Amino acid sequence: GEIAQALKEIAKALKEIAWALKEIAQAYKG
Amino acid sequence: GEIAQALKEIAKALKEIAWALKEIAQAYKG
Amino acid sequence: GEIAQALKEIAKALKEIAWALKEIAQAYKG
Amino acid sequence: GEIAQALKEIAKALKEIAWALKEIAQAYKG
Amino acid sequence: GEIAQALKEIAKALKEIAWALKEIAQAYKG
Amino acid sequence: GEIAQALKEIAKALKEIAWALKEIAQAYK
Amino acid sequence: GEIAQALKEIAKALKEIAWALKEIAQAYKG
Repeated sequence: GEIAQALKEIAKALKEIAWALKEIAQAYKG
Repeated sequence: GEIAQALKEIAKALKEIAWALKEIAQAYKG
Repeated sequence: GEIAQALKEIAKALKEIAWALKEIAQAYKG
Repeated sequence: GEIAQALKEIAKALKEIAWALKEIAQAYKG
Repeated sequence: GEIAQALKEIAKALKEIAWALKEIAQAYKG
Repeated sequence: GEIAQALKEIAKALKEIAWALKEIAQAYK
Repeated sequence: GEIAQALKEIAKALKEIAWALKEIAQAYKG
């Protein structure tokens, strides 16, 4: 349903946040 | 529905957080 | 309805977090 | 409703996170 | 209700995140 | 109640985020 | 149900954020 689909979109966006945090860690190390 | 729409707005805001984190990564690289 | 409105308030608060992250990036850059 | 009230408490806590992030930006300045 | 109670626990956890971000700000200033 | 249980899992995951932020503060210290 | 499953996906994505923040802590220490 549409509520579950929207919640999956939230989960996808949170994974994008995780990735961006990894890019911060990598950037600091460089 | 309005609940699914509001959840999609939460997903969009989380994407904005990810992009802001990328700006921090880019700042650390400079 | 009140649930959808409250979810929109969460989305707004998340946009505030994105802005504060942009402030961190700017502060690091000088 | 109690669900909408609890969602509002989530939004208030997210604004606290935004403010704490602004404090990190102020620390970086500084 | 149990859903409202769980949502309150999420708000409490978000306040702990704000406090931890305070700790980062204070640690950077030290 | 599976929805309530999953929301409790969200709260637990958020507490893990708070702990990881304390680890960042400890790195600065 | 699918709503509960999507909420569990959100919890998993939050754990990924915690892991990424630990990568930042390790970077700051090094």
